[PDB]
Amino acid sequence: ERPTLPIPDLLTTDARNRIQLTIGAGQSTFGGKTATTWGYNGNLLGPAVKLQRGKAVTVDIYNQLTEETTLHWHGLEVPGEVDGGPQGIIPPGGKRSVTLNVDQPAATCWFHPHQHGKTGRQVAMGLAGLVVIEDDEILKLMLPKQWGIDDVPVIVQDKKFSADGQIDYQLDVMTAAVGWFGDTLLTNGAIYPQHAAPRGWLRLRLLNGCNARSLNFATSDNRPLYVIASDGGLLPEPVKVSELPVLMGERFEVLVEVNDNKPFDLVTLPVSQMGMAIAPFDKPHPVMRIQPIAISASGALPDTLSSLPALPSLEGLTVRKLQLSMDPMLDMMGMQMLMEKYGDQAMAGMFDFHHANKINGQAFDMNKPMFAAAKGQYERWVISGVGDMMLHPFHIHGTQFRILSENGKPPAAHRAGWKDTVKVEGNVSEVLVKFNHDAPKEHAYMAHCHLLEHEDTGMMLGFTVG
Ligand SMILES: [Cu+2]
Ligand SMILES: [Cu+2]
Ligand SMILES: [Cu+2]
Ligand SMILES: [Cu+2]
Ligand SMILES: [O-]
Ligand SMILES: [O]
Repeated sequence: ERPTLPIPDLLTTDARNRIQLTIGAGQSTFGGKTATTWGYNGNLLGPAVKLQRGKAVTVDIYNQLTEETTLHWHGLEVPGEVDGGPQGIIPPGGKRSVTLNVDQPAATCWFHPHQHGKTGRQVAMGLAGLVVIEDDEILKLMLPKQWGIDDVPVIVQDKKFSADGQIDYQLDVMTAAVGWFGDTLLTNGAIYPQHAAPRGWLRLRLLNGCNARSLNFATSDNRPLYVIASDGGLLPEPVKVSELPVLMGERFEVLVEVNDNKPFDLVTLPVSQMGMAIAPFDKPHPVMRIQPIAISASGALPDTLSSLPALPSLEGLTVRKLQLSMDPMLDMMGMQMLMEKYGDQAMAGMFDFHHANKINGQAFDMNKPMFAAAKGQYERWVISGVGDMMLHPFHIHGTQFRILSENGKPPAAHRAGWKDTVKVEGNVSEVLVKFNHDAPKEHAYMAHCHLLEHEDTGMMLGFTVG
């Protein structure tokens, strides 16, 4: 019998107007074997923090780990001071408080650690949570909204484990090149769970929370997914797709029809990324089973969802060029180890390594922001991965941007709205980006590749705003 899909608690402010998040180590069970894991308000993963546009929420964060961590609100438009990048250190056994002055549209964002050089490991150990932002607009739509019934978060992650059951994380020459990936897929921390969903429309809030693995969602029987939202919020209208690529750290919300009785699976399809199509990921891989039930639901697929502003005119905009690179020795050694271990299937569908990944010729330097961006002004950022064939989902803190061109082409319709991530893979991308909030040298915004092992080995830059 498949375990039921764990549903993260939807966390709102308490009596005192505060939200409390504890970061700690505990135990989880995978395939009948115990493993040390980390979680927010629990042993693994975390809650969904519920925020409202125009309202302030104070979060008290208690680090009960025996090492330093930070807490970053991925997708949130907040000042550098509360961004929780690598400078936002929470001492082990300590507490830091932040006030989130939420001022962006309804969206599914998320939160996770950003410890300098160790973010890959800290996510792999289990730290990730969700953010549900609501506004006046979205609540007027007749979208499915019964949390954990017909409005369901789906955090999809791979891991690998050693024979003793423990999470087998390493940042080594291979993983610094191609990323940390595993052979076991988790859905809100469970292996191939089932979710009982009302007949009618089911809303899934999908997060690719893998360190390095890209995903491609579809249904087992090829029924369509209706995309209603991306990283930064609602699309102007639903986009019908038969499959949905999702890069590391991206979110999409989809609606899917729930028939009367017969179950079906959400699946992920094999991707063309180095290392990611090794069995059992060489074939469609189940993510979770959806089991129809006959209980109350009234969610609908609306004809129109929202209104996007026009892209800003390109004339006069500051252009910033971000050249991603990997030391040729890392690229070659990394690919060699991958090929030697796994053989040709590692390419199906296609010297210190600790500072071998770079932007504009420089591995991340926490003490030296690369540039000062303007506040309240659209800029055009041009991000290139010409020079290697690794996947680089490029993510910029402090903003939700518009993609102008994604890796050689205009963005697909469902990726043309509000995004915090853009694909860079052997080509060049352009985003139109505005920062509404300040970030000083001491608490700078990060712009980085969200393949975490690249990030941890230097593919990140700091920038100030204001
Ligand atoms: Cu972020
Ligand atoms: Cu992130
Ligand atoms: Cu990268
Ligand atoms: Cu980040
Ligand atoms: O991130
Ligand atoms: O992030």
